[PDB]
Amino acid sequence: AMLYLIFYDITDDNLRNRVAEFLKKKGLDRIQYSVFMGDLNSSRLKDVEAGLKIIGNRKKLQEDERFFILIVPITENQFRERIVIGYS
Amino acid sequence: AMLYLIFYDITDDNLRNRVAEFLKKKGLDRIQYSVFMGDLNSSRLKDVEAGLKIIGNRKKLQEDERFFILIVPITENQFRERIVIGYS
Repeated sequence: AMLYLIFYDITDDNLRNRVAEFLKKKGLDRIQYSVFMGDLNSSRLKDVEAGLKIIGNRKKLQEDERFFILIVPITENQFRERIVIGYS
Repeated sequence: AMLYLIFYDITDDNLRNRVAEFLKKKGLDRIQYSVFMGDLNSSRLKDVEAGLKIIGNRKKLQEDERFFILIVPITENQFRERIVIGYS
């Protein structure tokens, strides 16, 4: 299994909570309000993709609404080399 | 230079626009409302980190406010293997 980083930008609170709940249930580690990470083999990755697509199987309602999920393979080393910036 | 993915979750519109403007000026490619990518050597990465920290050199004002920036090294292959999910 490769490791994946999953980031999302979902303006609708209910859809956003649905995504967070789904990703938690599939076993991914939450690392920020809208970021998860974890290992996914082919089967589990397919299941994740398919379920996220169901949550997104919607039309947008207001022009400023966003629903975006990016899933990218990374390595544990790359993650250890991350830079995180927050409020001072 | 390594490639980097930069994701952010910034609830304050003015700080968010300041970050987007800064990253555009430093030459990164915008790939989503709150995501950029591009190559950064040591010097340029340091300059990016330092400027983002200045924008974040704030205290939080409301409990729901967020300011989070994640910078992660990735490869062009990993990026080509990304999965993107939006509205159907």
